[PDB]
Amino acid sequence: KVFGRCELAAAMKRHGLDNYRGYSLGNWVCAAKFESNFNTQATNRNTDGSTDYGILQINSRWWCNDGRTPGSRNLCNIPCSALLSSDITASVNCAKKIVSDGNGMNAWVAWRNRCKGTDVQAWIRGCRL
Ligand SMILES: [Cl-]
Repeated sequence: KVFGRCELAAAMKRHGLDNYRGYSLGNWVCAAKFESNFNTQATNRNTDGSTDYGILQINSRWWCNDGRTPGSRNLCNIPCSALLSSDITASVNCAKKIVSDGNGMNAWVAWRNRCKGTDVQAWIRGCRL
């Protein structure tokens, strides 16, 4: 599913992402835009053989099981395919463990390089929240 911007903001707020670990909702919408373009079905292979899944491009190196990332962990205890569903519950709950891992939203390279320090509030401008 390809989310609309305010549709995704609404869904992320519902699942408790707004100001989770201090990151306002616009941070999460911006990261989703540059990670997946709001597409829950996005996948992308990393150079080490791991794969990023879903609207927040969660990495099978650490966080989910896809059966084909040999040295890896499954810290969210979830099959990576669950991160591709039209329902974002699994992605959000897993992203809460990632952002709590000590590095904040720097865990997402796209957030650091394209959202951090910008006017991330613009990403939720006009949304009924
Ligand atoms: Cl949802």
